[PDB]
Amino acid sequence: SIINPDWNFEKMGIGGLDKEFSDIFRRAFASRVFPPEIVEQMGCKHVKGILLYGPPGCGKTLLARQIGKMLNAREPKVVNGPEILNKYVGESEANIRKLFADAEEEQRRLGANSGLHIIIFDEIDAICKQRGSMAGSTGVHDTVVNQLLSKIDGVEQLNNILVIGMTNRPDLIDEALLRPGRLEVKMEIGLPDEKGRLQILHIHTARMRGHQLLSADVDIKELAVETKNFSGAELEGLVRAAQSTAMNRHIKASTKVEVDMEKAESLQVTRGDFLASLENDIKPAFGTNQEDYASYIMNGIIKWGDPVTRVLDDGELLVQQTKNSDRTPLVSVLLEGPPHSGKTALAAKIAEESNFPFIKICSPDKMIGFSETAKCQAMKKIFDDAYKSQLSCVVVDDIERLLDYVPIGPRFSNLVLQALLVLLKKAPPQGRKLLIIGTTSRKDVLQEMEMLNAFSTTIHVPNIATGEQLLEALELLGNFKDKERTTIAQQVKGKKVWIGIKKLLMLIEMSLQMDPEYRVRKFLALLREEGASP
Amino acid sequence: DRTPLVSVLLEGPPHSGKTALAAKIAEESNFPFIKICSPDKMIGFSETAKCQAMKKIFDDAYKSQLSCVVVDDIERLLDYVPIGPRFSNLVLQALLVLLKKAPPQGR
Ligand SMILES: Nc1ncnc2c1ncn2[C@@H]1O[C@H](COP(=O)(O)OP(=O)(O)OP(=O)(O)O)[C@@H](O)[C@H]1O
Ligand SMILES: Nc1ncnc2c1ncn2[C@@H]1O[C@H](COP(=O)(O)OP(=O)(O)OP(=O)(O)O)[C@@H](O)[C@H]1O
Ligand SMILES: Nc1ncnc2c1ncn2[C@@H]1O[C@H](COP(=O)(O)OP(=O)(O)O)[C@@H](O)[C@H]1O
Repeated sequence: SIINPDWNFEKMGIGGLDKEFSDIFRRAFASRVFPPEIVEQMGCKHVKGILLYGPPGCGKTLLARQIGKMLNAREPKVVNGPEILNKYVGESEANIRKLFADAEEEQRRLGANSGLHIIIFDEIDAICKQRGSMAGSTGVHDTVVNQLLSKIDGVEQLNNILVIGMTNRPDLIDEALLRPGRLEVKMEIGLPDEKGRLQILHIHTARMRGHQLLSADVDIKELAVETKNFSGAELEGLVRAAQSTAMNRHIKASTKVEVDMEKAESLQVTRGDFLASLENDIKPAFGTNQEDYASYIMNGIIKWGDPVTRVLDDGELLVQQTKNSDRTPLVSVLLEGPPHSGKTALAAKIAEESNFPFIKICSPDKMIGFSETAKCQAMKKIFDDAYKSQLSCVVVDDIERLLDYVPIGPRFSNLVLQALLVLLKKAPPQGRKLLIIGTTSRKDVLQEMEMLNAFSTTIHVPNIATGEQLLEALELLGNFKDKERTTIAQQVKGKKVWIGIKKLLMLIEMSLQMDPEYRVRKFLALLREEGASP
Repeated sequence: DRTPLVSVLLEGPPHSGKTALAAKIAEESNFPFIKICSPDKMIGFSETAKCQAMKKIFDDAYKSQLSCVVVDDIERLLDYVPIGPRFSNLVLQALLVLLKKAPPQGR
């Protein structure tokens, strides 16, 4: 026995996680804490390894170092997954073998009283003959896994080893590395919560409080509630950025204003720095991105007709439905409308007003030149990442352009079709909601391919069809004069009006490119030219 | 004793609850070996991988004295789509050959 029965995990680095320690100890290392005498009387072996999986950058290695330290073991021998890889035949195996030289020597010499060695892999998935299943060529010369297995156990027995692995894609691990007698204990490290964020922020700001250099104005609870779905490293980055900005401001002010030395020595970080850097410096991967909205909602939304209100209200009802309910952890909805009816903007809007923590937009714009397998990889990655939050809402910007449709033929990529059809019907991990929004301009084709059946609801987005609607929209935009408006109203009473908002904006901009004399006539001529009759 | 291999097919209109009935009838058998092979676990695979997975499941199932193997949503496995038509031939042939193979004597 080298530790107290109740352990201790506080103000020694790791602060977020406290229950996982107790759980893992109760499950795994009960053998090494009990009076030895009965242990030798027991004839029972010790667990020969464990595996940890969780979202990247959530503080896993710290657990390994702490557990290695507390047990009174030797120095951990860190190693990197991809690093152990060579193109020369029969070379990586030597690397895998060398790691156990010290343990072998100690076991041979001291017999059954040697110390404890610990070996810490990193991205253990690097060496597996399972990644080759997916579309590609990464057979990684399976021999590696056989060598690793035959070294952990086999004809020669080692009783002085403990293997700890860290990975991010739990699925891609070969099954054989989980049978009893080998790595045989799993655990999950989920995202931190409010209390964990508070503890981590408090820990990393101890120096400033000790030296009083921090401004008294700043709190920690406010900032903690501000950060919704950050990760471990993000809090440290935020603190560093705040320090840098505060000091830059202080030095610039001192140079600009010859302040008395009293404030010059003072380097108070103040509170403005924290918020400024938070909104301008750090961009969490798992959090909301306020930036992307502007890239699609470029001109806001102006209420020009009743349908907008109906659509927004229905979106609100769907959001309410997905938030609080059971028996339906997954929901779907599809938007359809003629070309240039501004479907995308509505989707982005409704997603924004959803007010969910995790929101992401995946459009074909960031995938040009990709072969289909890459598209499957992207879809899978984004959905898998979205599965790691309590709530989530994803937006598939343009379903049609994803499939590579073209009326001639017809032609498309079947593989993407399957991937989407299967994915739209997979419940998240237990106790987690979701919301998926589509978009398209070709309803009939989707109806024909049986995919419309998978979606669970539909909404319609019509166009401008009435003259008075056009007058009201023009007035809202505010680009035409009173007598000019009268002329337009006089000439547009025919009611044969059917146009899309995007086209209307472009047409107005074009018509505003000559002298005031001829604007009305040119605009009317161009509008008359586009006499659509759906 | 003289019919070691049996088969059965469920079918109905969509949303009629077939998967649930299949799973329930499988559970109520009290056989020692059960295994469900669904399309949800092979997203984005290549057909060769699907064939290998099918072969592995059936090989493992052979070893025991009893068993009950369930294949769910045949059409999705084949990757059917009414336009065309288009689908995978390899999966179809593998499944069809498998579905009439006897295990080793007395199983
Ligand atoms: N109330 C509104 N309704 C629709 N669009 C609006 C509205 N107000 C402004 N817009 C502008 O309409 C455009 C909408 O872009 P969007 O991509 O949705 O159009 P689209 O051509 O119909 O779609 P897509 O090409 O993606 O199929 C943006 O410029 C947006 O600024
Ligand atoms: N008698 C019943 N038959 C079928 N499902 C039932 C029955 N009673 C309740 N259910 C519920 O129905 C749901 C089963 O629906 P399920 O998704 O299996 O339908 P399906 O038509 O077989 O699916 P799919 O065609 O999408 O593969 C479960 O919630 C189950 O609890
Ligand atoms: N629970 C935690 N408490 C304190 N710091 C943490 C915690 N989790 C992550 N960190 C921060 O993350 C950094 C190390 O991250 P690391 O352990 O390498 O992530 P991973 O284990 O996922 O690779 C440290 O600088 C540390 O400040």
